[PDB]
Amino acid sequence: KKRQWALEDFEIGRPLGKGKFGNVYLAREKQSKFILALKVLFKAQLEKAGVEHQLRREVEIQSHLRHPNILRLYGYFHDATRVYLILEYAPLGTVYRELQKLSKFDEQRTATYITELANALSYCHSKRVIHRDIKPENLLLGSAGELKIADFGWSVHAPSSRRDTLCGTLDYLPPEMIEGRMHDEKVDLWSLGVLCYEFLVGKPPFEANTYQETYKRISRVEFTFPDFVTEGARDLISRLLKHNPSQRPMLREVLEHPWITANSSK
Ligand SMILES: O=C(O)c1ccc(Nc2nccc(Nc3ccccc3OC(F)(F)F)n2)cc1
Repeated sequence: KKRQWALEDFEIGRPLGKGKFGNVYLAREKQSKFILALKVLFKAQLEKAGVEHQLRREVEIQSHLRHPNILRLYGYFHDATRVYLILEYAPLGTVYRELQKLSKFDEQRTATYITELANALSYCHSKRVIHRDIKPENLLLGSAGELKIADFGWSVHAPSSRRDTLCGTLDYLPPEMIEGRMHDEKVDLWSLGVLCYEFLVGKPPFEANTYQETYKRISRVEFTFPDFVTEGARDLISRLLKHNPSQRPMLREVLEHPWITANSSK
């Protein structure tokens, strides 16, 4: 930032969670007593998979973003064996844990999260950063219960054509990404529809038991709605889950959607 941290500057605390790169810890900076989170990546592990350059992207991108619905990255440092990310600490944990708790969210809490997400993504898109990995496990909650986009591990500059070896769940990836094609900001609009659906239903709309058939359901956009999903909600999700990226709405239209405005507290 201006100056260079070391492990000895921080008292480390409770393990927050993760993960196979290394874990995330609550920590406190000794001199200021500032409370934050410290993500410990293992180097040996980053190099037994040559991901060292992706971290530099994540770090570079996330550190330059200022938005109340995006998790701050303050800086980083390393020693012999590992790298440390100094992160804003989000006190209420992941959206996933919350979703697991409530099983599903009401329309008011979904619309509010979608709004918060939409604002954060709009900001991202103004810098032509595209996220590409929006999902409950990557979204944290602030002290006021506000959604924060947390993990920028897969974010990248737009437009992009990468055939990134897609290794985790397909559940949030749009057709143009699973088929390995070129893609832009509209990726995050598809993911926003997947998320909106998952928030209301409790499961992502293309969920399946194998990767191979999730792939099929996505590329053919086969989802159905349980009876309890309201018309307004169905309408927004159908607008978002469009095979053709150019037919997906702009974030502005998401924000101005009657189902959003009627239910959003934000
Ligand atoms: O369950 C809890 O007690 C809990 C309480 C507070 C926080 N808060 C928190 N603040 C900053 C970073 C961070 N990483 C993280 C932690 C666990 C899983 C995934 C993570 O990374 C992410 F968010 F990027 F995915 N977690 C997280 C969890």
